Amino acid sequence: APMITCRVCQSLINVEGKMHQHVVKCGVCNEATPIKNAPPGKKYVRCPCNSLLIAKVTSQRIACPRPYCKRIINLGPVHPG
Ligand SMILES: [Zn+2]
Ligand SMILES: [Zn+2]
Repeated sequence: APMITCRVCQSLINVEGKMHQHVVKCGVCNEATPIKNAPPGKKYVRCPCNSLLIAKVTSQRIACPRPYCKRIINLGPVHPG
């Protein structure tokens, strides 16, 4: 089996028949790992809660949506003021 490593828990994910997907689900931790680049103008962001998020490449901050999380993610440094 073609296998990719889950980016969250490092379990092996069997990707037979799934290489056409953008992401694959890990059955162990129930999180998604990206298999392709985010679509153009987007980037994949991993929340500290382990949720895989999509952001625009122009986004400076994204909020996680998971109800238990709602974390703010700083996708870059800022300047003072
Ligand atoms: Zn996993
Ligand atoms: Zn989160």
